[PDB]
Amino acid sequence: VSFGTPGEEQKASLPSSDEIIEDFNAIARGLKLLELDYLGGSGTRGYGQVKFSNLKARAAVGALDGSLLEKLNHELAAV
RNA sequence: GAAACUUAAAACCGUGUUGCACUGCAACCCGGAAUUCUUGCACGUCG
Repeated sequence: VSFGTPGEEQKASLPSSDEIIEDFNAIARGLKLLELDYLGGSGTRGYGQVKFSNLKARAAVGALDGSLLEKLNHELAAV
C-alpha cells in the first residue's frame, strides 16, 4: 500500500480504505475460480485439483486504519 | 714644404632547480508485462 507510479501528468495519492476492500474482494474471487480449475498440466483429464485452507491477513509493516484488518479477513473467509 | 700607424697586448666572465600546497570527486535498482500450455479410455482378439 503506497503511492505507486503516479505518471508524469497526475497528482499522487494513496488508495483509500474503500479501494483496499475491492482489491481483496478480487483476490478471493480469483482464488475461488482456481478451485474449479486445475493449476497447470492436463487438467481436463483429471489433473491438479487444488484446495485452499486457513487464509488470513496480517500487518507486517506499519499500522492500519483500525477496524480494517478484520473486514479484510472476512473477504478471505469465503476463500 | 717634400719624409716618420694614440699603436701593442685584454673572453662581459664567475655562482644560481620554474621550485612549494592540491583525491576526476559527489548523487543514480539492468528495472517494468508474459501459465511449459492444447488433443489422447492400459485396450483389443478366443476350436
